[PDB]
Amino acid sequence: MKIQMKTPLVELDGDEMTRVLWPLIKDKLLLPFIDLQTEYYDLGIEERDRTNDQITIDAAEAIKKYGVGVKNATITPNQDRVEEYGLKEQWKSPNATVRAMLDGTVFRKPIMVKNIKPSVRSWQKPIVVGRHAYGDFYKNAEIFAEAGGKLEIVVTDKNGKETRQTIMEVDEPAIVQGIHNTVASIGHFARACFEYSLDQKIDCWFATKDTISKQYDQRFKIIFEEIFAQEYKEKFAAAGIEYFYTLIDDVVARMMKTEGGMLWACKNYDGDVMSDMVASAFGSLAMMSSVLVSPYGYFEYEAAHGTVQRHYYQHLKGERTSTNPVALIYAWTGALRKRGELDGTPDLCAFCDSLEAITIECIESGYMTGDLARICEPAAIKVLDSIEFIDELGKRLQQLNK
Amino acid sequence: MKIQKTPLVELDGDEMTRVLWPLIKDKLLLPFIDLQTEYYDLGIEERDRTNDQITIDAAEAIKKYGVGVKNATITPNQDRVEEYGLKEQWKSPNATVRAMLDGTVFRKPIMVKNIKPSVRSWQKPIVVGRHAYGDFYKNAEIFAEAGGKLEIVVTDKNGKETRQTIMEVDEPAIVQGIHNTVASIGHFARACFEYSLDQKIDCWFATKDTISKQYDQRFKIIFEEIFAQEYKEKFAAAGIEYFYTLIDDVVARMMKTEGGMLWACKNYDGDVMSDMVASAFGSLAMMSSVLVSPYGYFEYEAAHGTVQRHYYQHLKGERTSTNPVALIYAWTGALRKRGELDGTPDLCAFCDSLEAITIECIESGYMTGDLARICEPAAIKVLDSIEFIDELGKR
Ligand SMILES: [Mg+2]
Ligand SMILES: [Mg+2]
Ligand SMILES: [Mg+2]
Repeated sequence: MKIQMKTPLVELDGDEMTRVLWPLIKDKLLLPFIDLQTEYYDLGIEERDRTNDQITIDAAEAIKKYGVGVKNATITPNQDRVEEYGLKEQWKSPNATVRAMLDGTVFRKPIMVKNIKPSVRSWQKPIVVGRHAYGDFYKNAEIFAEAGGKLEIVVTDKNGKETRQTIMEVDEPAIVQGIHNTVASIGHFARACFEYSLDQKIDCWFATKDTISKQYDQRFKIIFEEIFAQEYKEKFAAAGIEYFYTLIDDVVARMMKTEGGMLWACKNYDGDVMSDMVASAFGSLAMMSSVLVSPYGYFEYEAAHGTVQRHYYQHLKGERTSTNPVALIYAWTGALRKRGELDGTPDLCAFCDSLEAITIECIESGYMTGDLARICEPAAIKVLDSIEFIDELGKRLQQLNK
Repeated sequence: MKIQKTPLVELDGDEMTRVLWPLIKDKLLLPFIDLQTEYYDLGIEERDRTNDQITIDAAEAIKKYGVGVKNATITPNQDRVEEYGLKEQWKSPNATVRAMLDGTVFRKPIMVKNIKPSVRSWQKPIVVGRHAYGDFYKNAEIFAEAGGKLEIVVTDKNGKETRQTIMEVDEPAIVQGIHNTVASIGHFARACFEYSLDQKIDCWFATKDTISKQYDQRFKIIFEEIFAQEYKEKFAAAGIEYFYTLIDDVVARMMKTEGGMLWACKNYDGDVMSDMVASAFGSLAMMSSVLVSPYGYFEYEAAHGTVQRHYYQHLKGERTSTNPVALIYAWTGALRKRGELDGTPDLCAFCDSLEAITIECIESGYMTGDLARICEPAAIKVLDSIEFIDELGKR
């Protein structure tokens, strides 16, 4: 028209190859069609270093203010990255920071095409990973205890009452880690999962190791059971779907023999691992949608994958790459859809439906980046480099006048 | 006559796997060997009598004699304490034993020519090299019902206290602390780099060192140091690589790989990933599992669970198609070593057999339900466990 927006999208930029691709998507796919309103936050590793990570806090506060963010893939610096970039320090994960500030559950679902069959034989139906976005080792405290010692966790409440437990007592160099979660957050996580399963009419599976983690993981098991029995058991029976709880090593065994079609609830760490397992097995890592659904009414759409470092070095050498931009696209269309829905601007939502359908129909016709070409049946017609792929969807958008 | 020095140590299970220990003893080893066993009933009812002492006694016996054999046990949750006659939710006997010995648990699929793996690209076996020590298997935990300041605290022998804050919260919270030692991580690294030269397989290792900058990153640092300084050149010379990446990345790669590497694993990942690997290759029962201590003791075990759900179902009319192949290969691995150290080559050449026969059997189309569901061409007969052992005797 161009399509009009009422509220800005909060836009969080990122690193490496996905940072290169981000402007191509906007320039070729969105800006010809939508008069795009965003509040831009650069969460590139250099901007985070330049502002001592403050820009991450700003972006998260902007998501809370406007309601919906879209996030590009970022580097979390370790010792290698600090060296590579000249960093002041090993900054904390911007994802960990944003998710802590929002709370919620990250729903991760493969983006399926008809010409790619899953790596796992039995899998017919999509598997959705519902990842708790809050706590555990994404807000860790750690110590390199270079002389060993008595290793403990200590809680001191607001009246000054302390409780202490000994992890171990050793007399040699050791490492110590502590994590937390909250009762309230685990509750929001169970509810978000139970709500998602009902809405989508799929079973819900959850698993921890509550036989080893007798108070921590067992707390998650307890809360899911009580919330389920007190609030969802009957809606579940009415909708004809089931909650299934088991141990985590066991759930992954069953997952290898399952036909899929369930919501796999996961603790924060497990959901990181298993969401990559699931994306990879269904297709490739780029073929996955990811949305953080917060209990406070915010949404953050993101890619689940990383910044494709190896393709980036190729790009810096002046090479074209066939980097799959699909998860970045779905982040944009996932965010713009939610924005238009919140705003009562359904032509924005309509555009999003189209750009998603065009992406799928392009790949299914045999026009695709190299990750998908390696695995499609029948063989691709054309193995497009990133820019060509994005131009091809651009062309299809135009051939509707959109 | 029957074959014959030192008692291989013996720990015994719970539920359905206990029920199948006699049958392997009686039918597959007793008629053909002098069976010296130091018996420790690690059943849930026994540990709840002896206050779990039987587990410690039991693990000292393995320290004392040298080589153990363990049946799948149960580890108790509040559910198991409502269920059984139980004083406490006792700690995992596996955790207990593996704390006391240390090591790396190597876990490999028991492969068989008529089962296609679940993962289409897997053409070679994948070994899991699971660190047996520390992390959350030796945890401290508090339910902070009034919230507060949540911390880890280290006091060294000279009274130096170091504190780090996990979070301060104004609401109920759960709190967990865990540890490892630099020494045990070093041993685990070396254990894995050796397995890889001694099997001439590549080594893959993975943690989340970008999130856990002092804990996981220490593992990462220790692997790359020990490999730069002790194995870089032994690896180029053997034609093999050490590969390090992020845990989420490695598992993404595992689904597109052809297999045939050593997957080095932290303690918790090794637990999850060996079940994934076992199950994708065939079934959970189709897996070997040996604790190799750096001290160095051995513990040859199941890996899978006591088969609850299958136990009741035996508590009526004996519907038993349970796959014993893993209980069996714990013995054939354990004697293959109990007699490898007892000098006698008259036990390596027998063991080489009790297993090779188990295979030939399955490969010829006589096998348990789990296997019959997934083999091709279709199974000739679906034998039940009781009748599966029989077939493996007796010349
Ligand atoms: Mg991830
Ligand atoms: Mg990457
Ligand atoms: Mg396990």
